[PDB]
Amino acid sequence: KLKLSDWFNPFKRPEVVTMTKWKAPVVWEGTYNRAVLDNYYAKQKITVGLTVFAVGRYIEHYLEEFLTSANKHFMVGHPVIFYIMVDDVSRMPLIELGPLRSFKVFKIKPEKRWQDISMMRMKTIGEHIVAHIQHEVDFLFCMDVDQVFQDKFGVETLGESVAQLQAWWYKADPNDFTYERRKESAAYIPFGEGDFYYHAAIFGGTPTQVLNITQECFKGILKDKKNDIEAQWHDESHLNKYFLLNKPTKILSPEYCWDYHIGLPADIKLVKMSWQTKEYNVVR
Ligand SMILES: O=c1ccn([C@@H]2O[C@H](COP(=O)(O)OP(=O)(O)O[C@H]3O[C@H](CO)[C@H](O)[C@H](O)[C@H]3O)[C@@H](O)[C@H]2O)c(=O)[nH]1
Ligand SMILES: OC[C@H]1O[C@@H](O[C@H]2[C@H](O)[C@@H](O)[C@H](O)O[C@@H]2CO)[C@H](O)[C@@H](O)[C@H]1O
Ligand SMILES: [Co+2]
Repeated sequence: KLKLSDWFNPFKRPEVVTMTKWKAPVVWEGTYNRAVLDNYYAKQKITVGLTVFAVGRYIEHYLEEFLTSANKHFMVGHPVIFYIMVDDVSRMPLIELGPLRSFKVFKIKPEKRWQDISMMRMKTIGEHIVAHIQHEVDFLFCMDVDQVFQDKFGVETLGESVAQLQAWWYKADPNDFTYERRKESAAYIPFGEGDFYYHAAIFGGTPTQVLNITQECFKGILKDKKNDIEAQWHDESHLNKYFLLNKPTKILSPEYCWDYHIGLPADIKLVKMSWQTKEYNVVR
């Protein structure tokens, strides 16, 4: 079957981290052979899912740009199902989809606090995995809507459990990571521990692993709320605690989720996806 050597060459990007101590690749531009994987996964006849939430002011502008860019760049060459969660379906925009792309739309009850809106994604994703997604796709990605694909986001990102390196912290010291540091929170990580700071804007895997990711994160969210404490960065704090305990089998470089407000160092060879401008006081 498939072995890492067949498609991944860490030595092509010697100036960055390309392998972990638990044998997972960190996928950087130039390290991967997409054609080998496109052919590998086509033989298997895979379908890839993508969930996205859009609640309130986020619903219209961001969603159109997300979906337009997604149809253009996400897993082209393979069937894809876009799962869209909205609070008012009538505001869902019309986006023409390319061959082998389709979508499903679901109405969700919007939460009061912007933080619960984000954290409740974990419960909702799990419910839909059990109800249908586990039967509809072989791999699943869950993404924030306030970002845009810029180049091919393809099958090189697929794996059992996939994590995203946060662009602002990928070369930082772990003691500087913004983990949750209070021992009272289920997301607690002490200083001196941690491998990477993962971004909650992108994670994925098989429906099985995504279910465990979202279920475990949601249990921690719940246990925290029952002790009147909310983690520093909400679901992202719990996600980082999860991936510390359950190592991801694949990690995506910051090229796959870049913030141009950082600049463009030589590390970032080809951006596949970029942040939208965070406007907490305007869109939120
Ligand atoms: O009013 C809202 C609030 C949230 N969302 C959805 O929830 C996601 C998360 O909200 P942000 O994109 O504003 O969050 P940030 O990227 O700024 O901050 C980070 O921390 C958050 C928790 O504080 C989440 O974990 C988030 O995924 C992570 O990127 C959005 O992308 C969107 O999909 C909405 O649609 N509308
Ligand atoms: O720290 C988690 C948090 O990071 C935000 O990104 C900040 C970053 O924390 C800060 O060091 C840098 O100077 O500015 C970035 C842009 O605001 C993310 O926006 C947020 O989603 C979390 O991931
Ligand atoms: Co976001």
